[PDB]
Amino acid sequence: ADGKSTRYWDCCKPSCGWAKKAPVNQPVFSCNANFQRLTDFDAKSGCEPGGVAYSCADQTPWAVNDDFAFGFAATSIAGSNEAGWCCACYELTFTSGPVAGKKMVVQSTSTSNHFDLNIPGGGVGIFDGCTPQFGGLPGQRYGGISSRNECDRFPDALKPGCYWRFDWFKNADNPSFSFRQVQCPAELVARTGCRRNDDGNFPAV
Repeated sequence: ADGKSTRYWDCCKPSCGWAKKAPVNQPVFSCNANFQRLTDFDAKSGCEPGGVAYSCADQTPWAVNDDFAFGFAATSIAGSNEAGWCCACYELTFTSGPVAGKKMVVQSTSTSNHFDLNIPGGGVGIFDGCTPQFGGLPGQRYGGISSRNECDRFPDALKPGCYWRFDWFKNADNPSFSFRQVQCPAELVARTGCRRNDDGNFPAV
């Protein structure tokens, strides 16, 4: 299937971090304001007043080599729903921009085929949980940062993901991709803790 991408980091508890969204062993981990994993999967979202649960900084993208990366995304899969895509993994092959031909395997942690890649500095959008979390991230509310050097001021836990956008990802601007669902690699499940019960029904990367 083909899809289109965007990028974001709003610090919000991801939607697949709630219990009972999908048949999984446990939901996606959320974290406190200090980037520490929470044990209460029902913790109130930091994108609501008085909330305490935010997106974990280890749910960020990284390069394996110049041709292949791992990461996470908020998704909308045509014909499906959260019960089907929460914690599912997808192998993306980019089909436009400076990353055309490169592959990235992502795990859906939140919510046409559209993937909004988790990328610190991609923009906090309408929700802006980052302001309550730690006082705000650099960047335009919509669009986030524009230059690599802006990552230098990010919270240290969010820097690796921030730089990835400029380094591996070549500052690609909303690239298109083709994708296929795949069993989640251990490296992704290690970060979210969330493994789908149906993951034996899909091919390996």
